[PDB]
Amino acid sequence: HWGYGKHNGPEHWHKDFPIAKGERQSPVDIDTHTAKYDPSLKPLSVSYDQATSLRILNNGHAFNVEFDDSQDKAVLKGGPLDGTYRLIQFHFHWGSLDGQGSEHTVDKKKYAAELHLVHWNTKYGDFGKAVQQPDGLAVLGIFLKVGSAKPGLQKVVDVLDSIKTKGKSADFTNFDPRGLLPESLDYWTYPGSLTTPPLLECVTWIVLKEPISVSSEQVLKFRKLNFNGEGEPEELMVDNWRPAQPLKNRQIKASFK
Ligand SMILES: Clc1ccc(Cc2nnn[n-]2)cc1
Ligand SMILES: [Zn+2]
Repeated sequence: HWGYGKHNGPEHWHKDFPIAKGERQSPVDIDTHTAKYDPSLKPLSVSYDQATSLRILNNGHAFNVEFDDSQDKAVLKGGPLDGTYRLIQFHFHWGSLDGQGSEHTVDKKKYAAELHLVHWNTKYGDFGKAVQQPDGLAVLGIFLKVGSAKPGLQKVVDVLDSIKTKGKSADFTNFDPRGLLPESLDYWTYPGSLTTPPLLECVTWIVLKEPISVSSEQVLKFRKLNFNGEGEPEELMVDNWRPAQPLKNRQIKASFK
């Protein structure tokens, strides 16, 4: 029964999930002046040409677009990563207003939303196994700022009223996640965690420097979703973001000078 409210939100999660106060928790503030350019970071390889999207689901915390990860169809490699990481799903975190929503912050700036493209290390064979490993997942985080519409997000936006409430899903085949990327693949990387329970410390975070622009109308539609299931009182799905957590003994590395 965790969520994002006063009574079940992030400040409460440590009671059920004491790793909440662990040593490699996410998200973090990315201090752009303290992150170090790491000349040894291989270039990042996002190969999504063959991606097979399937379904879009409101799970009561976010909306998830799910992909067929039974084969190496959409993968992430290179940059900080060893081996191959297979795309399983993406989702967003967003705010009730344009000035908040992202999980990661950049010199304390909050963006309106944050996209997470979630990949698991194929050497651990399934996702469940991967989340039990320090290098189990690689999450590609991309900030959303409000400006001009993002055309490759609109198929997402346009379908949301079919999954208004928790537990609703719809067919979402033939969606190409490459349309959600910015131009540049410059990134920050650091070792961290899931930003939701169970908060496992199993993520290599890769956060793109260049945000994508989305329109106000686009993000507005995210905010019309519901945390609640159908035929319950309406709690709008907003502010599903965890605030920034202590960096502790970690370094954020930059791929760019
Ligand atoms: Cl499959 C999956 C993985 C992580 C999350 C939530 C999250 N953890 N870190 N960023 N988002 C939701 C679904
Ligand atoms: Zn997320």
